[PDB]
Amino acid sequence: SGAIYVGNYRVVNRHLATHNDWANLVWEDSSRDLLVSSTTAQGCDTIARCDCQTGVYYCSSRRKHYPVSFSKPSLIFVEASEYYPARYQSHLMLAVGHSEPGDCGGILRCQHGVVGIVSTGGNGLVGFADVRDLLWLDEE
Ligand SMILES: Cc1ccc(NC(=O)[C@@H]2CCCO2)nc1
Ligand SMILES: [Zn+2]
Repeated sequence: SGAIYVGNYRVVNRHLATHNDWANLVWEDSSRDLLVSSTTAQGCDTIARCDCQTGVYYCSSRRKHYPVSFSKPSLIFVEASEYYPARYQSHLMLAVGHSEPGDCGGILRCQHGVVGIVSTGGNGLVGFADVRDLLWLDEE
């Protein structure tokens, strides 16, 4: 589990979104495994605006933060999970690092702030749904 709290927005894995998230929907995209809902309070997260390929991610199944190199956001074929058949998971970044299904929601961060959240994890290893293209997260 995990979310990004930026301004009055909550960014979660679409497959972990709650009823309250869907009842307060701002934007969702199945292809990206992302959903954004509204919050009453303002959030303490700075989204990165950058093309970094190095950062650190939180891995709940290790209680550890790991430094990683990651690929730029792309349309990877992702192998079937419980929540998606496979499709081309878009805006996905892959690193070499451990992950399990429950690790979805761990922040990846660079020197500029939050890059994305764990979403996928194949043999390739850990995939992070990028949020850095979502400029609108910073305004209104
Ligand atoms: C971070 C992450 C996300 C998903 C997965 N696992 C899968 O997609 C499938 C489900 C059944 C066995 O593997 N592993 C890691
Ligand atoms: Zn950066």
